[PDB]
Amino acid sequence: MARGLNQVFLIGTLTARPDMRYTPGGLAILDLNLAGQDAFTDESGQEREVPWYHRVRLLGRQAEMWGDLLEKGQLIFVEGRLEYRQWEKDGEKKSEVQVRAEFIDPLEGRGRALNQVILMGNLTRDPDLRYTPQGTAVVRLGLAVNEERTHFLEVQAWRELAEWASELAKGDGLLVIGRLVNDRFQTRVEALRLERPLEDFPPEE
Amino acid sequence: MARGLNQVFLIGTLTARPDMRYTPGGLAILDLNLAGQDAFTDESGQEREVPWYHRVRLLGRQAEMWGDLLEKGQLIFVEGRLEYRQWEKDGEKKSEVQVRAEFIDPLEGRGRALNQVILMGNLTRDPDLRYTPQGTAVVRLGLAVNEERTHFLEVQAWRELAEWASELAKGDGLLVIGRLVNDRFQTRVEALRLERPLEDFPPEE
Repeated sequence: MARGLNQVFLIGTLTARPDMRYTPGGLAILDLNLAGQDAFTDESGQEREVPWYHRVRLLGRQAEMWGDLLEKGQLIFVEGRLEYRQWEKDGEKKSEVQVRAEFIDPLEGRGRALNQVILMGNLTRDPDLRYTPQGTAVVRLGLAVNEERTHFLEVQAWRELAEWASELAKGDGLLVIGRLVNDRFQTRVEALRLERPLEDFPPEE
Repeated sequence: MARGLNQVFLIGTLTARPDMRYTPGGLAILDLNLAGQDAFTDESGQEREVPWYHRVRLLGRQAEMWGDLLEKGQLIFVEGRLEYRQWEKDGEKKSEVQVRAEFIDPLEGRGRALNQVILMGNLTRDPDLRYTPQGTAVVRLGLAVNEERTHFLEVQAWRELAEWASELAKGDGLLVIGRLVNDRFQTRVEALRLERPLEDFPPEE
C-alpha cells in the first residue's frame, strides 16, 4: 500500500456451523471454516482442481450480527487480511497465520469459489531456490508486511517466477499477487504474479 | 463491504508523462494515463488480447511525492476506487466514471498487466438483456454503490452470467467481480463473476 499491503478475498462454502465465542470484556469471536478449490492445467495439459480449507475469524459487531444465522453449506464472500501470531508453548505451535475477516457477506448459494491475496512487503531473508526431479524451479521466501506490528508471511512461486525471484535479496521490496494455500500446519501464499516496487527519492542533498 | 463496496486494482504502463496540477487551496492533482491488456479465448478457440486505457487520478500528498518522477513507459501498480460524477454542461458530458487512486506504486519494468474490480451495490433498474446475431446473451445493468454520495456504475455480463442476471430486479443486491473497460466515452465494468448477497435479519418481532 504505502509500502506494506495485506489483503485477502475469498468466496467459499462453510464446512461447519459457525462457533460463536465471547471474551470477558465482551468481544464476540466467530470462527468460520471455509472450503473451495482452485484450478490449473499441468505440464501434461491436464486441468486439475486443488482444494483449499481456510479458517476465517470475524470479530465483534459483525460477528454478533452473523452469529447463529450461518449454517453449514452456506456460500460466503470474505474480505480481510492475513494475521501472523507468535507465542511460547500451548496452542500447539509457536507461530500461526490466519485470515482475519474485516467483513463477510453470505451469498445466495444459487437456485464460484474465489481465492486471491495481495501482499507487499520486504524480504526477511534471501530467497530459497530449489528444483524438482522433473527439473521445475520453485522458490520459498519470507515476507515482512507492516501497513501495530509486522506480519511475517511465507510465499512460494514456480517456474519462471521462481527463477526471477531467486535474484532477490533480504531487504528487497516485493509485491505479491496469488492464492492462499495450506500445508504441523502452515498457511502460505502461492504466487501468481511477482513485481518489484521501485525505490528511492528524492535525495535533494 | 458493509453493503456498498468499491475497489479497483490495476497494473499498467504510463502512455504519457504525468500532468501535475494544484488547486487554489493547494491540493496537488496528478492524472496518470495507464495502458494494458486483458486476454480471453473466443468461441472459435482463438486466444485474444483486448487493450484498455485508463486515466487514474491521484490527489494530494502522494500526488506530490510522485510528481515529476514518473515517466512515460513506467509500469505502475494502482489501488483505488471508481468515482462517478455528474454536472451540467461544460466538460463535454453530463456524467463520468474515473478511477481515483488511493495510492500508487511504480514497479521495476523488468530487466504483467492487471485489471480487476470488485463492486457490491444495488440495481438502479431492471436488467437489460439482449442477444447477438450468433445468439450470445448479453446484459446491461445499473448499480448504485454507497460505502458522502452514491456512485452509479454500469455493468455488463455475457452468456450464462447474463442469463442468470436477467432474473434480477431493480433494488436487488449484487456483488460484481470483473474488469474495467471503455467504450462520447463510457467507462464500465465487464463481469467475470456475479453473486447475490443474501438479505435480511433478524425480524425478532
